[PDB]
Amino acid sequence: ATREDKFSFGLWTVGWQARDAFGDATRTALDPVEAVHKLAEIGAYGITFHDDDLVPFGSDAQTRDGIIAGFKKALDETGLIVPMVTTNLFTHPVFKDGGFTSNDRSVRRYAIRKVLRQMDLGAELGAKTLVLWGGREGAEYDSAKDVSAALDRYREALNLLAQYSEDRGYGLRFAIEPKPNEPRGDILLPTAGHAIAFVQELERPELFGINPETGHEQMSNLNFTQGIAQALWHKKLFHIDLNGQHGPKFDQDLVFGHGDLLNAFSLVDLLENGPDGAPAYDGPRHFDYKPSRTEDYDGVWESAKANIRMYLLLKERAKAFRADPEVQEALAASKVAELKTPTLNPGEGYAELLADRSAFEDYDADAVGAKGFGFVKLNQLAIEHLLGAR
Amino acid sequence: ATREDKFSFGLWTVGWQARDAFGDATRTALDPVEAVHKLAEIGAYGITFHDDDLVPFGSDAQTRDGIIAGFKKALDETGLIVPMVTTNLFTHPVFKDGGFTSNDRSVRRYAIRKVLRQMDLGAELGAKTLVLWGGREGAEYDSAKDVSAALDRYREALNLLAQYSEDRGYGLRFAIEPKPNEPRGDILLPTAGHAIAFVQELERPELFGINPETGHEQMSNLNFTQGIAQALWHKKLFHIDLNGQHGPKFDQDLVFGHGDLLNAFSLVDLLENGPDGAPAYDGPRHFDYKPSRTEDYDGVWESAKANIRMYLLLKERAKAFRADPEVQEALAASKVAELKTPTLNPGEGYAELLADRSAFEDYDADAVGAKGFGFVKLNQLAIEHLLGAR
Amino acid sequence: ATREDKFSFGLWTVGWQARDAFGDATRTALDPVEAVHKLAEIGAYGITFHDDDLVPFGSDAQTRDGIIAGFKKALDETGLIVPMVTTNLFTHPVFKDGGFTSNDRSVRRYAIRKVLRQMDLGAELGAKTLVLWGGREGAEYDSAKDVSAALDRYREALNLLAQYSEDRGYGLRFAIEPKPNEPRGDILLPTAGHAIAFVQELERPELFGINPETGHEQMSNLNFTQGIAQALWHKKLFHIDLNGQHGPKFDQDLVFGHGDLLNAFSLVDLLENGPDGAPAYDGPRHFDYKPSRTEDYDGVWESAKANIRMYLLLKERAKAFRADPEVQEALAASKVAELKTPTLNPGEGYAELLADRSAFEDYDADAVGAKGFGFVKLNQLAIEHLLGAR
Amino acid sequence: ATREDKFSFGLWTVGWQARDAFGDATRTALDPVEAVHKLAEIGAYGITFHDDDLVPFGSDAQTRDGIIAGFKKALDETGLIVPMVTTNLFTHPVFKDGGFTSNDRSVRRYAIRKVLRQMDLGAELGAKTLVLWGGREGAEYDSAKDVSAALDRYREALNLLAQYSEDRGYGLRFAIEPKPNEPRGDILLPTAGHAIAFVQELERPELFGINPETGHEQMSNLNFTQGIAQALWHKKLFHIDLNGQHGPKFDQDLVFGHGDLLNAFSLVDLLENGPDGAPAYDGPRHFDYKPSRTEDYDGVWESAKANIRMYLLLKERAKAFRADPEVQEALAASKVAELKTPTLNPGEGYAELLADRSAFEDYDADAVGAKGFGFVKLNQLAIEHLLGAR
Repeated sequence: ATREDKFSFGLWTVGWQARDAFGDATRTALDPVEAVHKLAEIGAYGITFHDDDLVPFGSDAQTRDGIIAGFKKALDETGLIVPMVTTNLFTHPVFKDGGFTSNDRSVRRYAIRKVLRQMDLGAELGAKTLVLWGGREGAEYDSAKDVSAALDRYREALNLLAQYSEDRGYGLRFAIEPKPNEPRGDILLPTAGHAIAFVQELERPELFGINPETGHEQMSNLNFTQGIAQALWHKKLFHIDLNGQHGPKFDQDLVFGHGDLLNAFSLVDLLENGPDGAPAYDGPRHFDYKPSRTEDYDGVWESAKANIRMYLLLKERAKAFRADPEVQEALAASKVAELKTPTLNPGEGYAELLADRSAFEDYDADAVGAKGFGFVKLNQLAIEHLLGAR
Repeated sequence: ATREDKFSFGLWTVGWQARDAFGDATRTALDPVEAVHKLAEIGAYGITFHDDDLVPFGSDAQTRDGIIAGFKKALDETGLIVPMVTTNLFTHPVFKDGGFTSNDRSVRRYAIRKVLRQMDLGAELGAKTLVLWGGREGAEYDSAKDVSAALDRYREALNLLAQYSEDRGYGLRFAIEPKPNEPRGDILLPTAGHAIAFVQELERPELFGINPETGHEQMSNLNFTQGIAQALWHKKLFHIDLNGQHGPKFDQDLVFGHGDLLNAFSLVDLLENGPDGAPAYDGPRHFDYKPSRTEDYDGVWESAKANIRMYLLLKERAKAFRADPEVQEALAASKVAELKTPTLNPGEGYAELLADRSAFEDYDADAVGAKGFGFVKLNQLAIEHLLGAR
Repeated sequence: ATREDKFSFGLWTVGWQARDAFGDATRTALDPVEAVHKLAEIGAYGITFHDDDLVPFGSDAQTRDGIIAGFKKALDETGLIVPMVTTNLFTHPVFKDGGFTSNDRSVRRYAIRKVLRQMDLGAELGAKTLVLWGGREGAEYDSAKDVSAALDRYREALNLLAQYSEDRGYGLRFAIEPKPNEPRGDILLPTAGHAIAFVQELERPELFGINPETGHEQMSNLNFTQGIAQALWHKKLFHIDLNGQHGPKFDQDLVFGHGDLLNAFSLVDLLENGPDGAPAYDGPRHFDYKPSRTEDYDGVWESAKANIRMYLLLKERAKAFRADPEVQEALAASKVAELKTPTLNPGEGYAELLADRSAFEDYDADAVGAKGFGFVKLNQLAIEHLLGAR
Repeated sequence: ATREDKFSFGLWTVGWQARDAFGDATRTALDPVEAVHKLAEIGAYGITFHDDDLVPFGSDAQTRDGIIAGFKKALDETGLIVPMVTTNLFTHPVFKDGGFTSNDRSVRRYAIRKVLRQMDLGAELGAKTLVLWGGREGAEYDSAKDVSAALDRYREALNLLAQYSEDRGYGLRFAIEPKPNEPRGDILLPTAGHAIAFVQELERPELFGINPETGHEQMSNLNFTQGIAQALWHKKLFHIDLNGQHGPKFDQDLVFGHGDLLNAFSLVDLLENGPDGAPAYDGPRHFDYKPSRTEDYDGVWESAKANIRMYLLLKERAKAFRADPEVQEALAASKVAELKTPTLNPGEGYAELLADRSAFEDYDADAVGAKGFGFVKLNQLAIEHLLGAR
């Protein structure tokens, strides 16, 4: 693990005290400064936090100020950077119906102020990305929330934030994080797709992208790799949260690759074996996971390293997969690269196509319909590389 | 049922022979002229079809020609219109890896030709919408499909169709139909969101929208009404396919309202209790369902009528819900309408918001967080309206 | 709502303060005597609780005794009974790996002790059923739990509890409550089926049954009504927890009928329209739900009453359904009752079946296969009864 | 793969012509004798079949007789055996509402005769297991099927079959195969648990067990390895069907290990690293899968071989896993084996347990509650073994 690997961890990840919906915390609170030292140590290049993770909701400026100074010291000494910050718009009871989209007008005004403030701190620490997780934006009942009005209000708030950042010269990028449910019955912008469509409607869309999370897409049983590929095609992959999940159930937040292992592999392959050797993605490889409730601080550090471990083992196998002449031969036989050739010849339009008898009148669909694509075999070669059997 | 209600059915719904993945057909073939006659009789205002549902794959021109004239005569006599047409790019073995996105370049070329042909016929019959269902676009294995190249090719093909329509003066609108899976392990553009985001990237986006299907969103456990609300917000709801489903499992295609009843109710409320007093959506209410395999032709006509009956029954209760004073009161208590009031006062920006001590510095979040929204009570009044209990 | 309806509620239901996985409690603590009062007022005939709901974990004998006496007075004054009691084996950190099947043997012994104590209290308050919810029984990782050993230890603990109850003459019945996941990644005895199979291997199986909960089976997308019909077939429906859920996602605990309305309808029909006119189930109709986090104490009593109103409105429609002559006619056409007639004639065995040419050699499968069952029409009539449209 | 590996395939697997719910077959039919030869050649020890796979539905006795004789010769010459047989009670239209549980009495009678006839052929080919897949036993609508009457009729048919077998001295064991849905909306006996609980109610339970299939339990998002563990505890694992699936969606029938890889790994560990060095299960390792629709006959044989490769690679990794002193040390730290030690001391009863102050009075819940189990670390070593990183 090198700083060039860009592994980052949220302070709320290793810091999770393990108080779930059904029981009390099983671990004590982790000191930010300590987190900073431990992460530095296991090989992370950066740390992220929610305003309320570092400074307890409601601290006076004196306390608030003190905490920041100490945190700043720790980054200093260790060389860790803060690539991204986020705001907590979900924990306090006032946000029970959302921040930006709460039906109560006062709550919406307050939620914007809370974020502007976090934007200030972010800028001060050199953060380039503001992640927005609208965990409480949504509903349990259909008649309780006007989605249209809600989207108008989500948009109004975001447009203000971009206005401010651009005026203060912060140069932040905004990353909307999709989640289908939990804690609300249904959350607005439920998938990477919905989040991308929404961003295209903002005032300065170029400043906005998405921060998709492994488990979030898997909670709806979607293919995370395929969703990232789409995000990459759109050029809206501004950040990414890696973790593990076992399908449609509560959000598990397991270590990266401890859930759908086969998808974890295709994912590393997509991010790393980009066009011309180079990665297809350049930002932080952020782990937004939780050390299982059954573990102690020993278990905590273990799990932090397991994340890095899993990513580096998969990368290694994805590289070997692509480099294998037999895979290279199977890729050819399956015509994977033929999808890159335009369907139409150069300068060809409808008329030329309509005049080409070979594309219709004289085409033998039955004969082409019978040739196999060799996909099972290519798939089997991939898994054998994953398994270290090749 | 009135023509003003705009209920339409696909030829392939009532005409489905009930040959499933595990058994033979239990019903004989339905004659198209017959279908037009029976549908006219139950109150449908229009009929739709895939090319291959009307004219059997590979019919010579004489044959094809003959079928169309008979069909147009039936239309004529009954007063039924053809609001939308679509193309079968999924049945024939040549389409096993997709039509527009098949790895094989020749299939992609053939796929476009098959659609242009269907476009002409739709144009000829007065159809206004071309529905595109990319059922074979996707994969079973991640290494088999280059998603980026696939999107490029899906885009390449649609740009061409719009070019053609526009040059010819056809005036067609194009509606992409999302589905998460089945027949492919994962289909490209899996949710309403992914499809909207994609469309925003074509050459003439104003010409493209979506055709979301109740059951397809429910196969991922998404809130159908909430995704339609988002589609309407983007102004991309070009068509809608109504049916029923029981969560994530194979596509059931039940009668509209026979799966998630509460969501069927909230959907009808959304489409009908629109902006003025007026519907929020003005297109065809299309039923894309299948009469259960256990039914004979009496069952088929019963199921067609059930679709219209479910809609009209829900419409009537949605209307009553909104007209109830007790509901008005509950809506007031839950602050539904307050979401429609901008968060900011007219002419207020971040400078004015930052200057407002009451939006943050003097804001009593604890007090606000203690008041209830009364959402359960609102939901209970809605359900009682649904049950005719009020 | 009469006391004969036998609506009961857990203290933890209306007492949920709404501290979820992602946020703080939105409501203050509810006083138990008050709860007894409030529930008696809305129509409940009994109240239930976990040891720890009534007496704070780590209460001195004096305090504990103090609480109980006040609680009994309240029941006294109100006329409410305690039909069932349960034990909390999921909250305290020591149970992080389970109670009865913790890998740690000291935890198992402690868990048993904790239950015996509740049995005593239960026996003393007149409870008839001990519900066992193994929420911490399971694992996040396959190699961490020997399922066979865990089943042995689960059995070993239950055998003892039955032994004790029988010897102290408590007359308790034990109801195992299945849940597929949450809080453990995977819980042991995930469905009503697994729980029944397990019970059958105990020493005095006649003393054990299950307590299935609507939401738990729906978390796996199973048909709750159908599972309950299987439970009744086996005679293992010792208790039932009613609530609502929107498929595979976190456990929602909505008001009964606020999730899958169609299945809530069919369930009420099955429990009430039992053979010989009479209900097929005579135990408590217990609501194990949670007033939404967006609600205050008024929303809380509103939600309690909604559970009762939903059950009674559905009951009324299930009876009207069964009483409708047209329904009677559709049931006959669907041959619902013909399934009750044995396949074999009295005294026929394989020898006589083999001799019947009409059951095989001369059977016309094709003519039988062509006749429809009229199921769609029958379903349509059920729904129309549910909507009060008939 | 040796014959000792006992890998078997259904004739219907490699012989699936790939006609799905949305398209035509992509492959021509496979001759059963050719399938026998090909299978033997890749290392299979046995072949299985549904009556209708070998002998076309409605074949005259001369035709049927010829097929069987040719079949037997191939078996002879290759040395392959027939370990299990099954009956098709799902394809023909007559079975649209089920076989044994159809509402129509005559269908129930014919279903039993179809099965008796297959039992004869089975017994003559030396099969020891009869698998029962009730694919059509269920409903799309709740009111269409009396479940209780259905279970009565199911049991009635099964008792007769056991009777006939016992009387003819066939010595067959019966394995019910659970499936949650598809082709019916909901299938009776939906999970391995439901089928086990049902079997326990038959006249001769000892002759009955289950045939669970990987994808089927994953269709409900259940832990397959954990449910197999429970089946082994009950001693009802009479047979097993191995394949791949991606959570809740249509039945994919991918090659074993191509779905949930991590669960495939823990499944192979459970079966082979049984108690006493030896496998915990000794029946056939049957592959009930389908070669993807995109493949030709080369892809079909490649996929048959992929199943066996998949199983042997995971077996090798499972073995190394367990022989690793670091893994053993982690197991000890996680206390996995301590679950195998009774909770109660020998001769200890409730009286003695009540007497141990160390189990309650003097129990430090708080101190125990703070020790970590090291489960993450153990999971990490398990995956490093699978990855061949160790």
